[PDB]
Amino acid sequence: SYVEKNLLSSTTGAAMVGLPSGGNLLQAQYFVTPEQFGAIGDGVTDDTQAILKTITFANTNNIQVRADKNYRFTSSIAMSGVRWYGGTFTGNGGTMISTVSCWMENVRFEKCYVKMLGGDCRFYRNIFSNATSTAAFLMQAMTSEGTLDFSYNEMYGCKYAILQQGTGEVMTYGRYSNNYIHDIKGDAIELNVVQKHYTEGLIIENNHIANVDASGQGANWGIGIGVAGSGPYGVDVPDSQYVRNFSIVGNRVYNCRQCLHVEMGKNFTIRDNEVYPNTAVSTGTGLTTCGVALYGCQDFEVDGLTGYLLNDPSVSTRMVFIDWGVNNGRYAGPPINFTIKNLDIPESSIEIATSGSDAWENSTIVSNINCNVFKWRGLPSSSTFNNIRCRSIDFIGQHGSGEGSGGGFYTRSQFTYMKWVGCTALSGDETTVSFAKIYTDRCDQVGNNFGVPTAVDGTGHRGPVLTTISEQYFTAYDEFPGGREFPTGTVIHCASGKKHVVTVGGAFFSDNEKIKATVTGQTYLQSNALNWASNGYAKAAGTKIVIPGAGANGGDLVTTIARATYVTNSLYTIDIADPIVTPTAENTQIKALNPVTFVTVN
Amino acid sequence: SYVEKNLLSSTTGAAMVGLPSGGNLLQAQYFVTPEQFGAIGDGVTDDTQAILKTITFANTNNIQVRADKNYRFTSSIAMSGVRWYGGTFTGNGGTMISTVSCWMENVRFEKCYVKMLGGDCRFYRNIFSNATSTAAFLMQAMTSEGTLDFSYNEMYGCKYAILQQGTGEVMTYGRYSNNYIHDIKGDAIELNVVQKHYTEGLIIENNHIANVDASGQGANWGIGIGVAGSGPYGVDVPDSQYVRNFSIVGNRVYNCRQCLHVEMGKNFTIRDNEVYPNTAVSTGTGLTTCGVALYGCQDFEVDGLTGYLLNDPSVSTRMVFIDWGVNNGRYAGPPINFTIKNLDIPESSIEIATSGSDAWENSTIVSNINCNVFKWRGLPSSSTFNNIRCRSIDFIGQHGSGEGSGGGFYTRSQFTYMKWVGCTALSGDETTVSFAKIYTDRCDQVGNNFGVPTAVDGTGHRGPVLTTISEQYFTAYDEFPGGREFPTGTVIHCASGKKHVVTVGGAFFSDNEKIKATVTGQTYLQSNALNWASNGYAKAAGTKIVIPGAGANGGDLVTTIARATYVTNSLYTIDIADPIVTPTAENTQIKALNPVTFVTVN
Amino acid sequence: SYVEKNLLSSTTGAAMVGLPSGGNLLQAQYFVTPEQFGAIGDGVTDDTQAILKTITFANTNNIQVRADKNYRFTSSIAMSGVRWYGGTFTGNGGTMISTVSCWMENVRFEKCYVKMLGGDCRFYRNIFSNATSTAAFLMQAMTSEGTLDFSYNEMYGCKYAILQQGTGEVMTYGRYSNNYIHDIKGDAIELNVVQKHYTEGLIIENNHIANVDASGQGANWGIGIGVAGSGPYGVDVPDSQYVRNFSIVGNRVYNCRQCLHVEMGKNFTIRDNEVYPNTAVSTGTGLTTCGVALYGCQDFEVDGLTGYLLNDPSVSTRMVFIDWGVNNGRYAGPPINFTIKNLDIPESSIEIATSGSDAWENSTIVSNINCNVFKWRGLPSSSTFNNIRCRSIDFIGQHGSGEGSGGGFYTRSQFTYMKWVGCTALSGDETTVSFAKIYTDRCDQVGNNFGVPTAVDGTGHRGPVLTTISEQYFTAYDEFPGGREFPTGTVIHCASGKKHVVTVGGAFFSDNEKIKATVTGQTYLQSNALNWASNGYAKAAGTKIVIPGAGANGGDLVTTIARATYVTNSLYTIDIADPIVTPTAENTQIKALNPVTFVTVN
Ligand SMILES: [Cl-]
Ligand SMILES: [Cl-]
Ligand SMILES: [Cl-]
Ligand SMILES: [Cl-]
Ligand SMILES: [Cl-]
Ligand SMILES: [Cl-]
Ligand SMILES: [Cl-]
Ligand SMILES: [Sr+2]
Ligand SMILES: [Sr+2]
Ligand SMILES: [Sr+2]
Ligand SMILES: [Sr+2]
Ligand SMILES: [Sr+2]
Ligand SMILES: [Sr+2]
Ligand SMILES: [Sr+2]
Ligand SMILES: [Sr+2]
Ligand SMILES: [Sr+2]
Ligand SMILES: [Sr+2]
Ligand SMILES: [Sr+2]
Ligand SMILES: [Sr+2]
Ligand SMILES: [Sr+2]
Ligand SMILES: [Sr+2]
Ligand SMILES: [Sr+2]
Ligand SMILES: [Sr+2]
Ligand SMILES: [Sr+2]
Ligand SMILES: [Sr+2]
Ligand SMILES: [Sr+2]
Repeated sequence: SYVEKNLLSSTTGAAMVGLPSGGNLLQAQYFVTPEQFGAIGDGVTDDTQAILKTITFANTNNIQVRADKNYRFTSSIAMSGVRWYGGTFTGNGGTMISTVSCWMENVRFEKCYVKMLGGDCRFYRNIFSNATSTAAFLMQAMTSEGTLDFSYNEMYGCKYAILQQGTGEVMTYGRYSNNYIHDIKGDAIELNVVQKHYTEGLIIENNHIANVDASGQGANWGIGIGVAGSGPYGVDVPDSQYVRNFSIVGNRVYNCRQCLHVEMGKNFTIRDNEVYPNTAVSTGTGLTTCGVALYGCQDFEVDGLTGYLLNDPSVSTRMVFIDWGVNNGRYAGPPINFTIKNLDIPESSIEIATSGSDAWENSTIVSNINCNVFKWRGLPSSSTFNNIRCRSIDFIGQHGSGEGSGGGFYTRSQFTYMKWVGCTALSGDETTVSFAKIYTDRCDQVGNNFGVPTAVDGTGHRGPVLTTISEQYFTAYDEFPGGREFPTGTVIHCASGKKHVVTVGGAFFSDNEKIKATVTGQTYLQSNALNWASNGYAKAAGTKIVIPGAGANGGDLVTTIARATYVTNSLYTIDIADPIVTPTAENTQIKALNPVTFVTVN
Repeated sequence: SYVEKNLLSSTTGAAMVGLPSGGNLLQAQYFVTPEQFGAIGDGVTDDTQAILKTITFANTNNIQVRADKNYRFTSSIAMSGVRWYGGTFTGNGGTMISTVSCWMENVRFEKCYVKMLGGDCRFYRNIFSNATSTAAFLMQAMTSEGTLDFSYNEMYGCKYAILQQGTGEVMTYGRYSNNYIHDIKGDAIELNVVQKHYTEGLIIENNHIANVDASGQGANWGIGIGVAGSGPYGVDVPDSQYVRNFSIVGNRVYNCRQCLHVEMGKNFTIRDNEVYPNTAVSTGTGLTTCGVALYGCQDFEVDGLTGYLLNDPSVSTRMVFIDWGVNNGRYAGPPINFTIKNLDIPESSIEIATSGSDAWENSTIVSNINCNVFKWRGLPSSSTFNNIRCRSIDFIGQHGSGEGSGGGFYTRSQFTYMKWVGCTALSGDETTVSFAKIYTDRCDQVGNNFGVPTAVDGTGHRGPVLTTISEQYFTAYDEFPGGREFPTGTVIHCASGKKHVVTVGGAFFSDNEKIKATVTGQTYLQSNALNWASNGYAKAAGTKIVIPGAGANGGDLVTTIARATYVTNSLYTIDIADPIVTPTAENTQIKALNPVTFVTVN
Repeated sequence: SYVEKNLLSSTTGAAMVGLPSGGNLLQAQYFVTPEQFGAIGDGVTDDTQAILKTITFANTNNIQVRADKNYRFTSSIAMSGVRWYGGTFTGNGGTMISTVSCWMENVRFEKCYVKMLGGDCRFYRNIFSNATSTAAFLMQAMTSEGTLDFSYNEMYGCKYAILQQGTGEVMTYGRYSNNYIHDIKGDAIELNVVQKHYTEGLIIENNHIANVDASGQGANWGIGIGVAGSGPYGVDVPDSQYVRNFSIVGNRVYNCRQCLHVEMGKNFTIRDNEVYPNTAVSTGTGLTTCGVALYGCQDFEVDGLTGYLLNDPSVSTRMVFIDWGVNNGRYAGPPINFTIKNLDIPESSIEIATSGSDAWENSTIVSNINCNVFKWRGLPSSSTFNNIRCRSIDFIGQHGSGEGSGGGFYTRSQFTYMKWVGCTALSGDETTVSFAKIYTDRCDQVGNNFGVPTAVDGTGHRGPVLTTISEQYFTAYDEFPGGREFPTGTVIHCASGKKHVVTVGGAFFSDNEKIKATVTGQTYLQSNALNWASNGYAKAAGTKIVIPGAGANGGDLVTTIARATYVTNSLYTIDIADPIVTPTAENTQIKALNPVTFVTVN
């Protein structure tokens, strides 16, 4: 009639306790807890053996674990098939918990790390804090094929946060999404030599990363998000060496030396990421500071990039860096077949080194850019440049040895195509472009604020020599419009029916031009002879001019007209973009940097 | 040998009950519940004191709370460090629960609100229903710095859903993602005067908002998603006044008066949002109806917008509104250094007011647009317009007082650049554009279906006067092609070697043109003299013409040719875009709106 | 003084057991479990009646269910208002669980399916495995209006994964996000005849789908993501027949016959999806292999597509397929008012069939494309084509019967506009385009590597006959530049003031051209007469030429110059793109495919 103590305390004693359902308390045990196997959970007492017994019971009986205290442990723990919800694991700093086919939510991994060994693992709403192991979440030498969803976790205070080394059985599919990774000393997400993995997709999306500083650490530590296939680099190496079909989308990477990195990737997309590189972090690791660094990649797109560098522009403005690989220091594996678009990074610069050959196609597309320096090396079989707004262009087509990565390695004698449409090189009043070695068979160019010169690599080798006419103008008057630079081939049609054809691109300044005396520091010039408010002796802003003897130590000053003709103090006046250095005397001549030659028909 | 009642009912009595693990029931208590502290949970009985005792025990012993009933409470509850899973809190309407460093999942907050006071707070899969407080989730006067993940929650029936006021300690990082907010009477997500916050990122992403109607509420209530820095507005005010580096991405805002709002923002992106504004909601609050409203912002991008307004187009079609700020009613802080792209809103209109000066750069980019009215005021130092498809253009460059926000405030005498490439202004058969006060030093334009006129602000002030030749044509015949509008400077090259140069843009209609009598309502005209199927007397659709006396009260009818020459009833025939109003008699003349002048060479 | 067994085992017996809080164990029962109602949970014993009793108790008492074992069940179970966390349900293969207003997390549905009947249902972090029912998650004939969040679930081994049939009460809002669906035999996400649904939004986002193979299954089985309104198709059918305002964003669809499908959709966006179609799966179901298939849709955008087909290109390269609908085999419902952009699919092809009329507007925009074949049928009222990089163009404007879907059905006599800007048709050395029946009133074209011919549909019907001059060149020399194709109307301006006007587009090859003998397989030609390294007898790569008698069976060989003039073996040499077939003897002539005619002025 009464309850016996030894029956109530037995392993079936809970069956003696009724519940509102009409069932009993034994039927309510849908979980176990570590404390039932001897765990103290005070974060100090060594609970390793209790955790091991909990895992064995959970595995043996296929029952989930619930926990809420803090289990100090001091040697490796191996979990397989476990569902674990809640609690904190506290290691010695870098103590390992391995997982095969485990599902873990709401857990904190303090001063320890998880190593995934395979199966379908799922990690949601966990915290990985203060690991002193190489990585806080490691995939390495998996013993069975895996899939992974690693989402809505927070990671901080560690070295590497997420690290994969591709040796062993493959991860066939993985999603790394919506994680918050911050204040770390290695890489945030690094998937290294994983070319055999992710046949059914690698997606790294909407992760928020902040403060990645590997200063004092080893070589190449400190990347934000990195994905790497396997060398050797080379234009014709097998597809199987590359990591393929992956996507890096919607991530935010703040205060990191090299925010996004791919090497030996193929058929991938880097889409709509926001990056803030900083030269001041990860000092000594050898990484090129930038937002996106791609080495030896093929068949890829970069679409959508915002941000700027946190350091002063005098240290670096490099944001996009696309380069050849290197095998034992020798350039190899030019980037080919790629599309770069929607880079809204006006403070920051783009540096691309590519190539082109008769032995393989390389088609490049660059579109919808807003950047600082646009620097380019290499001459693809076809290259298009559309709606690029930049502050300067530094461009060599078939670059040679000493002119950038892989210079001199490949040439293309067959049909080579280029297009420039709707681009703008402008920094205030200055149009600053440099083009060379563009050995094209056809180059379409229209709508730009500059001309693109093309060149011939041996007589006859690019067909008949032609100059594209990119500018034509109508004037109501007959005199040649003064003070304005026109490219070679420009045609001016007059209302009278006369026509001017520019045979040497440049601007017209009369031989009778005279200016007033100038003093050091002056940024305006005034006419002492000609009517600068006439069309024939006009002065257009943006035109490059030379003021004899006004530069350093009586050299010639090359500058740009900053403001077109105006009258002040009863004198025709222009502003210049650079100050007088050496004073000049009354009735000095000004002239064009590039003096025009034209012929007039009728 | 038997179990004593007073031992079993003691605080350690559960240790007497064995479980299958070999442990005991005391070791299975990984949580507490409010009912253990006296809560009834019937949604009616006042459970405030029980909740307070639960929170104290959870804090004191660092133990999570589990709950599943409905706890009525009637005064403020303050939580710190709590993990709470499940249950409903029911207040009096606007009763407060404050949280510092709390983690809450699967909770319903009914007729109450949560105020975050700091720490790392995390809110997932909760419901915030029927709050009558100002906000359902409030961040205000935090006492410690915070981070927030507020994701996959549902909010409805309230006034403001999410509201931050920036006074107090800062939120260093926050993610507001994948929430569902609907049927509210204030703003859905409003982060106000938060310029000091979010140094490590503000991300508002993939939220779905529906039915925001603040009718009858106070001024500026009813914004969908709003972010605000601090005034005063001004082009040169310190960066520290602006909310910076944030992103508003992938959100859907349906049936809201002003879907997305930023003021005093800098270095931000508004990307891939879908918006359905409605003039009929939030009546009386003073908000400008639109999808995106930006005031006094700098260094920003709007990229990717879809949707349309739910009201009739006769009320409004305004979708994108980018404007100066106002300080005590005076315009201040022009939007500068911005990029607007990928707006696929063909029914809806864009209104932008900007500026340009010698004292600072302003570079604007507008690209890849599909809209209704394109309305623009202001003359940046550089502005590019590319692949804009619109139904009309309403454009003033250096707008003066009375021509829009900040008109007359700033001018730029230095080099001013503009580009129009590949744009289309078309509404059926009509090309409707208006441009004025474009005081540019250089304007590149190509590939448009209209010409852009530029102007001179004082003789000589923009260099030699030139007309860009945007159209050249070849004809196999010598006669000037009739009935088609050509801009000034157009060149026609004939197979014979003759050339025509258009010195006054317009179309050719012979002085001998005669039409048949017309009646009111007629939308075709027929020739009574000339062969409209000849090239010299041709009739091109899209050309603007004048029919003397055919308009209202015998005024001239200005219309557009809707269909080029065809024969019906044995007569040359064209269609017109507007009906005859006043009948016209046989042998009335038709003429161009803009009569051409050209010269012929040879 | 002692505990009585019958009191402890009663429904209030738990109140006798004290807990650390000072409360009792009865107050800790925040849930029930199925085992408390007789469930065995061994995956074999029939637990149907126990599950039913659990659901009744949970409903009656409004209490959540916790579970962790495996409940075999054998007939339908109906849940309403239930919160269920954990456990596995195992059916007979296709046993049904219906849900109204249910919330389910961490559940596995094995060999069974869930049918949603309405209310606010929420499904997170579940597994749907090995269903043999038609669908694993079904929405059909709902009895109350619903909303759905179906997110972070995994589904595999089934026929259809997610299926909606729109009969019954409507889903007003649904989010299907971040699911992982793989290895299935029906569609992954199919929402069929849902035009009345989703008034407040349908969002299908960030789902990862792999291996959809409906081989041997019924007609149209095997779509990845499909959304369908209701027929009949037609340009003027009511808006209420269409599914509207939905979005398909950020999804990945791998190894599926037709990855994304819409029919009878309006005002929708298909944005930033990654697709890998495969002709080898879903054999026999009648689906057109492609990444995006749209039928009879209006007012839509496709923006952002990457991927390629997994089969060999010789089977198919079709990636984007936009077509008319069909009513009982008759074409109906042309796609109108659409924007296609940012397709980075260089290996794969685009096929679009549209139309244009006087009775309705159709404005199309195609921009920023990188594709293989660009195939187009139809003549909209306005169409723009910008920055399209392709390997060939197959284009008919006003296509007739036998020239594609709906050929001959509609024509537009009113103003018809077209624009081609900045496009490139190039495959190595070949520019391969075909255009016909472009009956435009105005066509702006600039910056392309090809000319677009326009046509006249009756004398006078498109205004005066004009040829747009797309290319003008300057030469320092007077002789006509040889060996290079120039379109009709091209103007060459010489430094001397002479001018050449091309009256018949083509290339110049002198009548005195002679080549050395050739043998079968040869891919170079050598001069036996003229100096190919002169400008007048030059040889430009990309130019099409004819070698008499060198083709199959002594026919003429039409080929392309692959490499411009070079000297080897002391002979002027060019390479050709196709090998000699029939040998040719010494002093055979080579000529242009398209011989130029030009006139010289002066
Ligand atoms: Cl190489
Ligand atoms: Cl560096
Ligand atoms: Cl101001
Ligand atoms: Cl309004
Ligand atoms: Cl139809
Ligand atoms: Cl097929
Ligand atoms: Cl001429
Ligand atoms: Sr598997
Ligand atoms: Sr698998
Ligand atoms: Sr911090
Ligand atoms: Sr290859
Ligand atoms: Sr690709
Ligand atoms: Sr300067
Ligand atoms: Sr912190
Ligand atoms: Sr922090
Ligand atoms: Sr509703
Ligand atoms: Sr500034
Ligand atoms: Sr920016
Ligand atoms: Sr009309
Ligand atoms: Sr409802
Ligand atoms: Sr509703
Ligand atoms: Sr598999
Ligand atoms: Sr319609
Ligand atoms: Sr639309
Ligand atoms: Sr985009
Ligand atoms: Sr070939």
